[PDB]
Amino acid sequence: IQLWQFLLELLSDSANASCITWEGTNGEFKMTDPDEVARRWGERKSKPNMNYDKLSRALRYYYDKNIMTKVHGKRYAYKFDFHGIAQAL
Amino acid sequence: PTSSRLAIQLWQFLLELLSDSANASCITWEGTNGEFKMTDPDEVARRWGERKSKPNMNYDKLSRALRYYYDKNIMTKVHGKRYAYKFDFHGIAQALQPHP
DNA sequence: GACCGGAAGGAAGTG
DNA sequence: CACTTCCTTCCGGTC
Repeated sequence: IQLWQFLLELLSDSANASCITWEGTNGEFKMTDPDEVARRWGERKSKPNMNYDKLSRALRYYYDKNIMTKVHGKRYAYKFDFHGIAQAL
Repeated sequence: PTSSRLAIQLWQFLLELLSDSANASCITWEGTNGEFKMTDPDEVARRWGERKSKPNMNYDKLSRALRYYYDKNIMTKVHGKRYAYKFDFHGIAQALQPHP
């Protein structure tokens, strides 16, 4: 698996709710527990040595590669970008 | 701290410092709890700068690092006491010997 | 001004 | 490459 897919995969499970959620309707999501999620991006990826600090650094390589964007000024909230997302898929 | 790399991270560096009383003037232990105090934060910061060849380094910045260690359970703030922090060896353990 | 933790991104390391 | 690692840098907020 690769990170952008993993997150979608989790979002899909919107029986989760508490730990992650769609904000807007144009690809906008917000971990309402970036800890809970950072664990899961490790449990699955094989790394309990993994945290929000490392998690978000990779979503920043997702900026240059146009795979994802940051929602300017709402906390833990990010924008999915279909442009680069498909170009990988 | 010798175990650290016999066979460079700030927390190793702090241990490196805290292992030699000659450094007492800028940092020292407070108990056998793992608590330590920066007697001279600026002089510590300076020395972390010198090491990473980053000459603009300071306590503002260094302490942001230390703050990221809270999440990795590699240390904690001594609440109230100034420039005072506490190693926790449980997090160092998971760093040297990841046990899933 | 200490202490906090978001948010950015360099830069060498990993599989 | 696809992050991972560990910061360094800047920051507004709260005490």
